[PDB]
Amino acid sequence: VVNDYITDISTKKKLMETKIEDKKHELEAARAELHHWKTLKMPNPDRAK
Amino acid sequence: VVNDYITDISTKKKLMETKIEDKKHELEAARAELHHWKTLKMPNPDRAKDTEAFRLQLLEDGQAFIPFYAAVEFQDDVTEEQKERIESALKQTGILDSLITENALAPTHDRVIRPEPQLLGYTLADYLRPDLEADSLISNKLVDEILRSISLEQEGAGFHVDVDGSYSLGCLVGHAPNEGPSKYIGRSSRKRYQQE
Amino acid sequence: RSISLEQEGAGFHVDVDGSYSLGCLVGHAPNEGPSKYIGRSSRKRYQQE
Repeated sequence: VVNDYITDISTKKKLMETKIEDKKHELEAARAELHHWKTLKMPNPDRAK
Repeated sequence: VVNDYITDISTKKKLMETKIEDKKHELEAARAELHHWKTLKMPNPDRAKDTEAFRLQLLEDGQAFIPFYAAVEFQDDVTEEQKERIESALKQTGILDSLITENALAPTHDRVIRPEPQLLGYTLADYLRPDLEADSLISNKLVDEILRSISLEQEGAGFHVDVDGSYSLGCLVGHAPNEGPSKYIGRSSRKRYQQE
Repeated sequence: RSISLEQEGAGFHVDVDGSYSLGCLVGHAPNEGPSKYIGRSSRKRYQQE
């Protein structure tokens, strides 16, 4: 019984680590956007490369 | 030791079950996209939500309207490259998705063409032919005149869309970039996007 | 001064309400929110928002 419980807790811990990585990357994308607006020289209308 | 080993193995088993459930979800999403593409009547160029709202309003009210790309087709001898250039220029000008209406409609959040044949210089009528559908309320002659209304040469602040990728409307000159091959003008081109 | 805001016959113009006639074409613009591209105030509002 104790090992069933500890297995469950380990599984949820692993999922928490994975979602921590996910949130780190989402917040890094938000950081990149915030930096871009901080470093905004001017607004760019729709364009092609 | 045996219990610790089995504990770790069971943890990895549960983790793999989570992974397999997620991949089943992704497979279902892919299948949903396949269904959406199968059921779709016809692909459309880029649009704003206001345009879709206006055209739903037109359906509600009952305006005789059709988008340009659905009502036109290239003549066979106009090679695919010229098809791409013309379609790109029309897309930049916004006429590729503009509405041809039997009534002199004034659009709301949309573009409408009207018959004003620019008989001086060449016109898109030289390169394009109508492709109206079975239940189209638009007249073929209207589409032909509108094709004549799209000049291939500019006069002052004139409106023109050349086959070489150059276009203009106003005291201005414009050139189109690459945005993919022709995919909306012509029957085969529309089929190409859905096949992709 | 070259750009007119009233119909030049089968020509080029952009009305005050946002409607426009372009050669044989007549159009009307969609929602785009407060000005963001035109003017220093608009660019600053864009950046800060």
